[PDB]
Amino acid sequence: GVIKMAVKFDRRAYPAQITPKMCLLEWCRREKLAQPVYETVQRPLDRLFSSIVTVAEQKYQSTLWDKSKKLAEQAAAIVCLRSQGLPEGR
RNA sequence: CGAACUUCGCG
RNA sequence: CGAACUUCGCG
Repeated sequence: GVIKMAVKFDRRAYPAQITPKMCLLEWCRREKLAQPVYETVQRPLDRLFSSIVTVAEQKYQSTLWDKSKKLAEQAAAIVCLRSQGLPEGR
């Protein structure tokens, strides 16, 4: 049901002002698809986060956990872009 | 985490 | 929408 990859967003790997979430939003626009929908969840252990992104009725999620909601969403966008072999920026 | 606040970038 | 920046409140 969900496509997963072991990915973590590291801002240092991307030029300033460029993000996987932005790239995905732009790709959906060009492909005339909806708009990504993110469902984010919290861990009571280390106060860790994960996110499931829905694009073209398919769900994507990293196998890894992140320090914040925003970082988890970026990881989910990476899974979506990368699993499709899409640019994702840098 | 959320909200407010300026700056920046794409629609 | 998204990024950086401070502030507030709660957590």
